[PDB]
Amino acid sequence: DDVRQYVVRKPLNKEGKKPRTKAPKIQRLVTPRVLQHKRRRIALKKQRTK
RNA sequence: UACCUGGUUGAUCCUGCCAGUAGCAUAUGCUUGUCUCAAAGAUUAAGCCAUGCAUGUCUAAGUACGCACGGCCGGUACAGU
Repeated sequence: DDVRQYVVRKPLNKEGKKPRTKAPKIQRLVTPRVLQHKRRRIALKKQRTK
């Protein structure tokens, strides 16, 4: 399942500005950038053996 | 700049020390217009200390749900300060 969309949201209300909602940055999500760092980590091992 | 002078006797020649003469660095007295440098609670007590200051620190790159401030609307991890 997708871990996004199920994340809890916090509503903001005050007399001045419009309503808003907040949610946190997620800390173990395995995005494409995490996978890209894992690929270079093993490309450096191959280069040293050559 | 490798230098001496007064003082023992009625007078002389010596020994020998006292006093004078020049510099240096601590205190102290009288006196003082301009201008460039600049030592300064060591000496006695490593004695006793009111008050203030004398050591802090963030980048594109460890952790941002602070309505704290904010956008054109939306969290697509999640904007931005």
